[PDB]
Amino acid sequence: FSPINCLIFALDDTLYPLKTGIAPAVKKNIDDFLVEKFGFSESKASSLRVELFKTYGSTLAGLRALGHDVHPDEYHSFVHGRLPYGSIEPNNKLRNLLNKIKQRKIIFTNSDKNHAVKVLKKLGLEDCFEEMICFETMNPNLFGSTTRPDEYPVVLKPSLTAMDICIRVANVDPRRTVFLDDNIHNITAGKSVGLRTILVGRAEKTKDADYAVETVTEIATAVPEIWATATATGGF
Ligand SMILES: O=c1[nH]c(=O)c2[nH+]cn([C@@H]3O[C@H](COP(=O)(O)O)[C@@H](O)[C@H]3O)c2[nH]1
Ligand SMILES: [Mg+2]
Repeated sequence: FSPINCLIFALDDTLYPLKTGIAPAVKKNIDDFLVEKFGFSESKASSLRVELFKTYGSTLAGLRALGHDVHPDEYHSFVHGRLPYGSIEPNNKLRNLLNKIKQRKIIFTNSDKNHAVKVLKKLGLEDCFEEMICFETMNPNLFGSTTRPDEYPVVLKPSLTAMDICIRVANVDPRRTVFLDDNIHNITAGKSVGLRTILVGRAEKTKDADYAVETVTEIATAVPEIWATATATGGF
């Protein structure tokens, strides 16, 4: 028996379902950003977005790695600031569940804090989490202090550097912590640093997923150890 003292949640397409429609809007906004920046065709923009997302986990990270001094605020204002936030549905079931859960709850998102806070507000979860590790948390040196774009490379999930930042800032014991995320590479990363893992958004587990649920509220029944009251580890 291994107790769970902490639950760490990704945000986008983890705490709201993919069908919400934010994911396609983000892709479109990134493409529009690249067209605005570089005068690309839309086809070339999309091609570049997917290339940079695949290689660096983020178009912003990718642009900066390629020498372009794009300020995170400019990027997030365009790409997240233009999102259809009204499309995110409140989820009282999820709110009720998180209120019932006695474990520490932490947000671990690649998105910026401004986006994260707006999303949680729409969901009605604005007071459910104890800590938020977001883009800024992982990239302190991209703000204020001027740098060459290669000086402080953007740190984001699935990097193990990102995982460590979450674990240190939130002060968690990976042995007692479950990580929920909709992205398989993020799940693999979390498993590598010793976390228990829940793949959100699919019913079928990947190799590094201890659990998999299509909707995050399903953990109420899919992971019964969340309700276990024993405080210390033990065998049988
Ligand atoms: O370069 C990209 N191409 C994409 O298709 C894409 N879709 C989502 N995003 C970004 O993913 C992050 C989602 O945050 P979570 O850690 O909370 O799921 C946030 O940082 C989003 O901006 C994309 N970035
Ligand atoms: Mg996600």
